[PDB]
Amino acid sequence: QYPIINFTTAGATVQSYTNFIRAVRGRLTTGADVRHEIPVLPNRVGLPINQRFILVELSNHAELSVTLALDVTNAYVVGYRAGNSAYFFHPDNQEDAEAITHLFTDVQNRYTFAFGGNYDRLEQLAGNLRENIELGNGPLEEAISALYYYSTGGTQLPTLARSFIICIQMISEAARFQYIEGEMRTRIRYNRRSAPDPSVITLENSWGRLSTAIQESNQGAFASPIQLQRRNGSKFSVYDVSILIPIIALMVYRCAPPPSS
Ligand SMILES: Nc1nc(=O)c2ncc(C(=O)NCc3cnn[nH]3)nc2[nH]1
Repeated sequence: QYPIINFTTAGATVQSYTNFIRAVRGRLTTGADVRHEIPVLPNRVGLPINQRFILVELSNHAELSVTLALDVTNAYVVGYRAGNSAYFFHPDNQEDAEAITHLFTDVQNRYTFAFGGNYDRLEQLAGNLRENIELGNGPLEEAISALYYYSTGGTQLPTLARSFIICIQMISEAARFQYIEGEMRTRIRYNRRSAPDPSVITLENSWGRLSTAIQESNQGAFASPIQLQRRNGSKFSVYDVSILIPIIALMVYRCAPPPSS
């Protein structure tokens, strides 16, 4: 049965959140596949169902808990459980539709949302963009409560979507990028919430293209440079994998690696 990582916003310190992110990366990647020192997530093709997900049990100071399911192939939050109900984002394809049946299997009340969980959708539903949604231990504490009270009608759909946007970035994006992990640690250290600045938003937006560029690179070198933003929104060209080693922690599997040469 699928591995669970626990995290609580109640204790929270930079140490406990680091321990949390590090254990999520640890269950996401196997160590089989590392390219230019960056781990690659498992290939979805031929990945057996018993290896497909991880679970992240989130608790909060209000004594509630909720369990998110992450897909190990892309680190995406696919769904969540709170007590007796589970909800899943609308699947992209038939294979994902079947795969999600293997989650939360004894829950009474299982629902699939009619909408997908990509940021663009969540952001319409929330009536707010990532750039205007504050992140930190307080947002997370409140996201946990919001997800936990959805089934009883207590949480409005825009707050639901906002709450996922919070969880996705604080968990899946932080697992993807050391840089994003460190942004969160800052928020937790000073106990202040704040919205992600362009340096975070551009990394999130670029994860898939960065993954492809790295895996397609010639000995590290990008065929086409990729534009990121710094905190003040200015351009930063990435020409090479080397500059990303302290920034990106995990990549999505695009292709088998070429023979080392
Ligand atoms: N539930 C969920 N979990 C995630 O971990 C996640 N990560 C990135 C994006 C996103 O829209 N990223 C940009 C993108 C662009 N095209 N597809 N995705 N959405 C997500 N949603």
